[PDB]
Amino acid sequence: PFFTRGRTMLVKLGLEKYEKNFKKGLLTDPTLPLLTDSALKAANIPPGPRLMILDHIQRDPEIK
Ligand SMILES: [Cl-]
Repeated sequence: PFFTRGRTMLVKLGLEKYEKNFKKGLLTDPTLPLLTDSALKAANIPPGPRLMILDHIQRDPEIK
């Protein structure tokens, strides 16, 4: 599976520690535009980082 775009976002946000969480929950690159707070919660990502991720998806034009 492709996790490279998700990695790029996390590095940009200083949240690379959650690469594992994405891989574990199968939050592959095609899921990036679809990410929800519930999905990230199921991936064991704490509240703060959830906000930064969901805000990045809403703003980055390179997120399909
Ligand atoms: Cl929580």
